[PDB]
Amino acid sequence: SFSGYLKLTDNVYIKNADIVEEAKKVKPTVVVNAANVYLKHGGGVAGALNKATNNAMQVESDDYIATNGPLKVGGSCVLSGHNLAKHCLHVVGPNVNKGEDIQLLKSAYENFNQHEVLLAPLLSAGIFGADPIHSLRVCVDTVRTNVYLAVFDKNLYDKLVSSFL
Ligand SMILES: CS(=O)(=O)NCC1CCNCC1
Repeated sequence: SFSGYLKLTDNVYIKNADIVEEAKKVKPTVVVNAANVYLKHGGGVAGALNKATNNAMQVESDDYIATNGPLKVGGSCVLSGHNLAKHCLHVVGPNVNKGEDIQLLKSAYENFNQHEVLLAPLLSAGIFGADPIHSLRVCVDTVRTNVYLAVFDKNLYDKLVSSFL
């Protein structure tokens, strides 16, 4: 199972790790992708997860969008986890760099509650532009299922742990 995580709460755990490497190692039931409404996995966590699938995630995602249309900001869909996990839960957190409402971050994290255990990044963090300290607080106050957070940046991981209330 998951190794080397620091326990933050009864159900939230955190580790300084590359989520692709973490997924390839653990092969969790669910890996969360920091998706956008179009499932265009260009950069950030989405670009990295997609590249690890040799673009199979993008091919599957384009078929999903052609059939269903775009996701809502705060919404999600379950697709294959390919070589990373049994499933990938593509969750759309608000992108404050595209002027999206930060209030949607709680709705985005609520998607995690449909899965008993997940390997995930901090939603809306990184290139999505939100404060990762705020994202972690919304995560621990919203998610009730077991979430293993992978934070790529060591300096950000240290800041998150040292400022965790
Ligand atoms: C760690 S998890 O609860 O996400 N998955 C359970 C098993 C162990 C890891 N490989 C898949 C089977």
